[PDB]
Amino acid sequence: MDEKLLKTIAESKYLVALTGAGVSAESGIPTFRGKDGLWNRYRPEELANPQAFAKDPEKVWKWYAWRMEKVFNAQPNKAHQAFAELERLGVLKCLITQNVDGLHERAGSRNVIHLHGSLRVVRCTSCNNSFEVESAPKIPPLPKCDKCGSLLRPGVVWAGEMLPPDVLDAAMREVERADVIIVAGTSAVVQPAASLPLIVKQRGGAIIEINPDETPLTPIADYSLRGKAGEVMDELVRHVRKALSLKLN
Amino acid sequence: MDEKLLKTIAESKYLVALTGAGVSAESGIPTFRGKDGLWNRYRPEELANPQAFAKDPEKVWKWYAWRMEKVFNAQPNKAHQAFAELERLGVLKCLITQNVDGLHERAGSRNVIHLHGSLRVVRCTSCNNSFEVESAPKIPPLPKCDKCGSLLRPGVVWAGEMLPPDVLDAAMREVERADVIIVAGTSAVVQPAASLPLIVKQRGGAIIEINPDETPLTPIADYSLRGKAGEVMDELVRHVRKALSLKLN
Ligand SMILES: CC(=O)O[C@@H]1[C@H](O)[C@@H](COP(=O)(O)OP(=O)(O)OC[C@H]2O[C@@H](n3cnc4c(N)ncnc43)[C@H](O)[C@@H]2O)O[C@@H]1O
Ligand SMILES: CC(=O)O[C@@H]1[C@H](O)[C@@H](COP(=O)(O)OP(=O)(O)OC[C@H]2O[C@@H](n3cnc4c(N)ncnc43)[C@H](O)[C@@H]2O)O[C@@H]1O
Ligand SMILES: [Zn+2]
Ligand SMILES: [Zn+2]
Repeated sequence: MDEKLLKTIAESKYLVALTGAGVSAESGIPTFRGKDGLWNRYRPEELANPQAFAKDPEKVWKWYAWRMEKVFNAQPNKAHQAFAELERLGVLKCLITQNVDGLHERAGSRNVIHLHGSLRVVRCTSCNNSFEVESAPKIPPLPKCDKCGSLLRPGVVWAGEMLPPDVLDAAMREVERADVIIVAGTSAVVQPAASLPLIVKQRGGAIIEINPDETPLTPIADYSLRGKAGEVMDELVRHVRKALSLKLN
Repeated sequence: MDEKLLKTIAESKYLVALTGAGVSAESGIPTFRGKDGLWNRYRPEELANPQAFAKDPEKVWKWYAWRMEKVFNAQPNKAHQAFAELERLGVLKCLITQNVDGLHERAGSRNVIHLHGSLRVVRCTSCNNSFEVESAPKIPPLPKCDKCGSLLRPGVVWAGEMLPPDVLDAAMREVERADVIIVAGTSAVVQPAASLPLIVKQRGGAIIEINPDETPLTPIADYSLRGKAGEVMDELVRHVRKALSLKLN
């Protein structure tokens, strides 16, 4: 919490944010690399594989239905709320997220780019069908397609796969027009997201990183808040609404 | 703070609110009875008079022109913000305001009964014509009328006049269901509005009054928060958002 930090956020011309699983952790959703991620002694990187779904669809789907039921009952925590607020007040123009939970929209956020897909999405492993669901499917019985009849999968992006074309470009646009970016709850490793903030930094724009841990992005972000996105973001937006009251209006 | 108050708000089955000009002060819009209310030494009550209008329509329109000029440029404050926030959260079911400015909707409120008219509206004194301006009117020239050509007026309500159409019945229905009503920045002196809360109260409902001063409503309010609606409404809407995360879900 600094005057310059605030002045920066306050005077943004096109401020954007990039969120990761860390931002939802206080909502009870396990991160991807934290100890809270171990599911049956499995690391997330061992199930979100395109091969793992092939080696054994049963196990992977159990993991997803399990995650789904959790995200579908979870409540958007303070951090989510703060970003939703920062967009209402007009400061934040766009929110880029790697999370697949709809915890941001549940806070109210309008302009949201889902780089890695959504859990509400279930597309086909055979045809071109895809739909949104409301509940987690009791997994014991493997999900089949209501059309061409075949195997269904989580409408999310796995490693080695490729994120929706249009989506990355829309993001490439936001950060290519942004002057300031808030990077919260992400480990600064998985690409091509990690590279997004570096873009702003290249064009001169400013970076604000919110993370309890030091990350390979820290060493270059203009400012670096050491805490949980819940507190930081909330206490932050609180001072932003105050700073927002100055000049012409 | 007080947890009992919070519980009441958080657990309310149908909460509604009655606001007054006290909720638009911190936006720079004077109240009806405050020291800031005077205009050319005239008092509001003695100018927003249907008689005072016929007696000298040029002065009264000059006054309204001046007021609109302010409102059509004024920005919504924390109280405005907060009432809109509590509506998105699903707690505030309806907001009944006596304010003729349009700040509540601006902040984002959706369900708003405008008890006393609108400065955004101009209806004719004879024909049944009535439009909605978006900018202040040039005062030297009195308004026309693309219908019968008679004098035009602000679409508001003056003393001794009737309230807009189904308005009173609407608010009458709201408070006849309301288990909790928040009454912010109104002097609880002018009828029939000052009665709406009494309705709730004689039904075993809870009245949370918010006003820097003591009013004829104060001694019957279950909670009397003596402070500016800007700060009181902000702190309160925050506690509630959080506390709104307990039990079963
Ligand atoms: C497969 C898939 O859907 O894709 C995922 C995921 O989108 C992507 C990146 O992972 P991501 O960086 O978002 O998750 P990670 O598990 O890689 O990183 C989460 C970050 O959150 C931080 N963190 C934990 N609790 C926090 C809190 N309360 N507030 C703020 N930060 C906290 C933590 O220190 C860490 O850097 O790779 C994965 O491949
Ligand atoms: C004709 C017309 O325009 O109609 C009006 C108006 O709608 C109605 C009632 O007036 P109303 O009660 O709404 O305005 P009033 O001017 O009568 O009262 C405003 C109240 O707001 C309180 N107040 C002042 N500043 C405040 C702040 N920053 N936060 C919270 N409260 C503050 C103050 O103490 C006072 O009781 O009568 C008038 O006839
Ligand atoms: Zn299919
Ligand atoms: Zn007319």
